[PDB]
Amino acid sequence: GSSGSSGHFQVQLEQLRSMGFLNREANLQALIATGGDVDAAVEKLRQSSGPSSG
Repeated sequence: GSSGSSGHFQVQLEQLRSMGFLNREANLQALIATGGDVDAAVEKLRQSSGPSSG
């Protein structure tokens, strides 16, 4: 980090954000479940996200 608060799942969120995961709220929870792991989260986020919903 270079001058700026230290978030929990920032970097991890960053990527997600790019992927189109504009659901930090969900991403977080997921990230929490996994423990920060993004790849894993994704695998979850994807699953969680029903067939066209959100």
